[PDB]
Amino acid sequence: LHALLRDIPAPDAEAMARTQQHIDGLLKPPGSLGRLETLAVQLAGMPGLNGTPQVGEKAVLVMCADHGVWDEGVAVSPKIVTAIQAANMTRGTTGVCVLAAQAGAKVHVIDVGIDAEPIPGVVNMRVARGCGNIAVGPAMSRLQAEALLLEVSRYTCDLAQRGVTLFGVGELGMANTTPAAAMVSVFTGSDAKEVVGIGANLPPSRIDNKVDVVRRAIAINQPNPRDGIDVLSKVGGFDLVGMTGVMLGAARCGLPVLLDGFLSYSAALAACQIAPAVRPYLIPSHFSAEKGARIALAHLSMEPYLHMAMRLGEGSGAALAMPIVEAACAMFHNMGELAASNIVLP
Amino acid sequence: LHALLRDIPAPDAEAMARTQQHIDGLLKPPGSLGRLETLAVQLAGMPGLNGTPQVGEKAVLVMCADHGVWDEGVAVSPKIVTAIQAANMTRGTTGVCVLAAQAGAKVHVIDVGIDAEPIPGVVNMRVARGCGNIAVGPAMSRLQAEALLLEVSRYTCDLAQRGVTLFGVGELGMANTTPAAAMVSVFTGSDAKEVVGIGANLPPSRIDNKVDVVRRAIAINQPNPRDGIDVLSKVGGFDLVGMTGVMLGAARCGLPVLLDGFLSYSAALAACQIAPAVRPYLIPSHFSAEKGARIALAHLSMEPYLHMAMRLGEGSGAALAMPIVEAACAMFHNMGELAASNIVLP
Ligand SMILES: Cc1ccc2c(c1)ncn2[C@H]1O[C@H](COP(=O)(O)O)[C@@H](O)[C@H]1O
Ligand SMILES: Cc1ccc2c(c1)ncn2[C@H]1O[C@H](COP(=O)(O)O)[C@@H](O)[C@H]1O
Ligand SMILES: O=C(O)c1cccnc1
Ligand SMILES: O=C(O)c1cccnc1
Repeated sequence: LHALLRDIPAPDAEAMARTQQHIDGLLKPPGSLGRLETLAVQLAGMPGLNGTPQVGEKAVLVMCADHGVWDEGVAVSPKIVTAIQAANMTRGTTGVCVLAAQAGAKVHVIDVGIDAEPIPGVVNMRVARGCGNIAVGPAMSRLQAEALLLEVSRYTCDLAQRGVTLFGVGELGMANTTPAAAMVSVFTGSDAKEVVGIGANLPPSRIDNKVDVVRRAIAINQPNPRDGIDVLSKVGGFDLVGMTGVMLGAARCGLPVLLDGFLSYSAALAACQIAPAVRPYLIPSHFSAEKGARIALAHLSMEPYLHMAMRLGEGSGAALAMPIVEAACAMFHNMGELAASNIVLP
Repeated sequence: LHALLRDIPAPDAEAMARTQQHIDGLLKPPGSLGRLETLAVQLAGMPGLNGTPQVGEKAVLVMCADHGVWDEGVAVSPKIVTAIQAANMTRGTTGVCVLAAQAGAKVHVIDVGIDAEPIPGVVNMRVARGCGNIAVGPAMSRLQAEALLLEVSRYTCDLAQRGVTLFGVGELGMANTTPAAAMVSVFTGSDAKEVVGIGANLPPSRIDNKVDVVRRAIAINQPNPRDGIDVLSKVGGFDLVGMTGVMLGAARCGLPVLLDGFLSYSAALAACQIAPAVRPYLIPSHFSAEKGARIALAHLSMEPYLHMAMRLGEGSGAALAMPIVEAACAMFHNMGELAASNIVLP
């Protein structure tokens, strides 16, 4: 793991410079394609991309797990929904599934800790049958967190070996917006009230309770904000850890990762805390409708491309943004050049 | 024309109600897909869509024309660029071309008034060799504006006959951000300084001049804000008129139109002024980096989905948003249902 972290490559400034120059020469006023140009340059700097903005195969990794904190009354979805939805993931009837197929991405469902019998067709990496209830103690042990980071990290990079060049992250886990808010609070130093949202339709009345649980989780565990692994283990969840692991793996592999929503922002904060070298590989997708979204994004210094008021999770926003990434590549490779038309601008 | 306007269909509330109910029953927390759900409902209300969110063939209509106001020093691109770029449109090397191909849309290049010899391969609807210089008089005659609206309107609806279900609008015309700012100022009652931008890289120093030209155009022509046709004819351009005409045609045809950037917002304001019934058919794409974008969008009461800091025009933003529209359809038609999984939420 320390190895893993040590070996994350820096971005290739040389490739980026060449990309910039090429973009500037395209059939358009310079800088006119805005963020699409910036994105293209970003991709070019990623070592696993072979010095150019390109997209081969696409995959969305969905990390599923249950949380003990569900017992605190923080979620209206029945616990079993995690197991059910996970199975549905295998049938392609879920939101991410439909969106991924639309983008031509393949969905990978990974069980990192669902509290139910194993689901056939789902990749098994189960840590335990749900994590500990963060309201009264830690979600898991440091060892447990580290091992999972390791395992997921490797799975991720292994996919790269098989042609995958673009990843998307997602999750599934009733009550998961609770540990997510906890992490956000800790990493950003914001008060719980500021970052706790309605998650999956939590009734406005039930909010106060959710805010109390978060505070309690923090007070009780005393997570160290300067130690991402500490935070994940104490007030996180298996799903959140899995997401952070995809991020670490893609970065080590020198490949891009599309973030999703609120849950993903949490994981991103952790990953960047653990390894700042991870940052350059991350790509925002959409602006989650979760209350704590703005605070979380500010801390990540990210401005998502999509404003859809989405709040489903599963990696749905990530799938939705994939065509944007492909568009930046298309721009890069298929547009004509000013010079060739004898067009001269100032 | 009055006929045309008279016959624009109202949206089908019945279809919309059925769509809403269907969406609510999908495998997800209700309302969780946010704007994607709203979009799907919007599409269902469009009569040419056959009571369901669906996308068949896609087309982007690009209206090209030159402007006399170019002579006022408001644009850094050489005048000939319009003619050149238009030809390039026929070769698929332009920004819209590349993006449209990515979305599987076909680009239609229409010459409504380029000041050059006719370009083979380009649809000919030329009004004149460039419009009048709005700084000293009107761009064209009312008759001229009306006829063009008519002609474009018809072309648009005719495409519908051939399978097109989704349109995108775009333009090409050096100096066009000038008449656009003029229209915006007039329709919204905002001062010129507030809505005049750098267009295609106009140097910050040269701005004042551009602001003066706009004021002059207005003072001199005295366009009537309550009369969209009056405004278009006086301080608009052939390209802007063409765009408004696509909007009127698609609406009459009961089909959706994706807006583009700043130029398109101008045209949208005019169309909505001319016929409010047009509104429900319009769909924002991206948030243009042009200074007057915010004011224009507010008046249209629209919140674009994409924040890409784009400012190229040509219908590039429109092409970029097409996959979003298709995504809403996919959601609608391919997701599974809560009931079927025995999932019960509150
Ligand atoms: C039927 C259903 C319900 C929720 C779902 C879902 C499908 N897909 C994602 N989520 C989202 O809701 C949960 C987080 O919200 P809270 O913390 O309020 O539970 C996670 O499962 C998240 O993926
Ligand atoms: C090479 C080139 C230049 C401009 C272009 C373009 C390609 N494609 C679109 N535009 C954009 O720039 C023009 C409006 O900006 P202004 O009012 O400053 O001229 C229009 O042609 C608009 O389509
Ligand atoms: O932003 C998300 O991804 C999200 C928000 C609420 C509930 N589930 C997921
Ligand atoms: O927003 C646009 O479409 C735009 C802005 C500047 C120059 N051309 C087009």
